[PDB]
Amino acid sequence: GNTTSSVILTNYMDTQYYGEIGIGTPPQTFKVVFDTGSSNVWVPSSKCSRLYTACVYHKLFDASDSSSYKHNGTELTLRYSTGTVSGFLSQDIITVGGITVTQMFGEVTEMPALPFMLAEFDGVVGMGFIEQAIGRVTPIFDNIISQGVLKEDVFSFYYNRDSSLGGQIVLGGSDPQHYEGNFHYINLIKTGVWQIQMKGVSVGSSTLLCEDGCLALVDTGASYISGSTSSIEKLMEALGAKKRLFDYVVKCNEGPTLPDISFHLGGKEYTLTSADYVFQESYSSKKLCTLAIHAMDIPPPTGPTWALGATFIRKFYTEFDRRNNRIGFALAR
Ligand SMILES: CCCCNC(=O)[C@H](C)CC(O)[C@@H](N)C[C@H](C)COC(=O)c1cn(Cc2ccccc2)c2ccccc12
Repeated sequence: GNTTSSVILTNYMDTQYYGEIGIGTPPQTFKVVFDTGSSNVWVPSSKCSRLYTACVYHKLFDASDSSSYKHNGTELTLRYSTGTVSGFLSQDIITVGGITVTQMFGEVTEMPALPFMLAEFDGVVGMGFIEQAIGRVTPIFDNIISQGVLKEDVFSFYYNRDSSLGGQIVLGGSDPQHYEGNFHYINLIKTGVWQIQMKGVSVGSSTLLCEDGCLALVDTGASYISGSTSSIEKLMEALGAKKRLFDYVVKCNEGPTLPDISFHLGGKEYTLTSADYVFQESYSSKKLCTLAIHAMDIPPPTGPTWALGATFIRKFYTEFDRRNNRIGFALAR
């Protein structure tokens, strides 16, 4: 059909990128992460007991103030890699930058403080495929596409390096003010998942890893690059990084020395120098700069998989293509 719209997103410290949807008539503004790993939409419920302190610190959806809410009620539990939330389903109209769509979503009734006491976004909007939607709630993008409004059945991510605009999603296309050189499309390995095949991680000069072909979720709703705790440990052993429990660290003076590491995603040799993966908070002899790669064991479901999160999407503009079932990366301007 023809139209494109775009969601500007705010960037919080290169670790949280969230935009804004409005649910209801009148609209109730919510901050959300637009994440390609999940496929359901949820937001905190006014009904959340505020004995969950993530609920007494976030926007809550009040359906009694919405004229257009159509009550449904089926329980829902989203078990994400990092934490879980449960609640029930509701339906109201959600507005995703310009396009308005009736949508089934979750009003979360239970929301752990860890980690959601530290999340600057209030909800999640999944850009995944229906194969992952808990409870087969038709996901907002298959809904927008039914409007017939978009030019192209695609969406693209720009995640800025921060301090200017924080990032941008374009629904319906991709915006060449933000990428240079031209695209490199890798096809999806099955439909249902923004998943692709990866065959080789190389620390410095020589393939230490995934030499026999691994997978990679390309995950916009993840701050880091991650591999399973084995693949990560040998990468980290090699770099010389230590574990301060949730992350690996390095003595900051070494940071600007750490080898370029490269991802050989189907076709090309996508490659991050040590600016790209190290948070250079300083350049001291001793103090510790965290690295932007985490171990994360994504569960059997999809797989154990490497998740290419926001450390990678900020170096290469990601176009997610549903019409031809493939992902394409090209360089960020
Ligand atoms: C549809 C459910 C079944 C699939 N579930 C999964 O396991 C997938 C892999 C989960 C997945 O996308 C995760 N990678 C992210 C998760 C949805 C997003 O929620 C999060 O836990 C968070 C994600 N962030 C950081 C973040 C925020 C915005 C953009 C990038 C990264 C948080 C910060 C503080 C607190 C919680 C989170």
